[PDB]
Amino acid sequence: YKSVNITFELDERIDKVLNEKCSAYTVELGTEVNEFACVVADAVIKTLQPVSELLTPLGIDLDEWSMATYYLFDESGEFKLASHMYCSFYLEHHH
Repeated sequence: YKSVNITFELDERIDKVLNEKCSAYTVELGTEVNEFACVVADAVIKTLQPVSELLTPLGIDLDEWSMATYYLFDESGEFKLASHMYCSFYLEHHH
């Protein structure tokens, strides 16, 4: 297995909550990064479900977040599992 800690860069209004509440994962080695990204996406949506109505005034549409693909990057900017990864809605990331 690989223990992974995620730094979320999805929306500055909520990233600190995600970093505290749903940042730690254990991933079987050989899991593809896009499969792991679905696990992270599940945790983000599960974490934010109780506040979906409260997030709309903050500019966050949880329905849209539930449809988007989440992208995970190591500190080299690659789609490769690592002890520390970044989660973004964008297709590139700069550590």
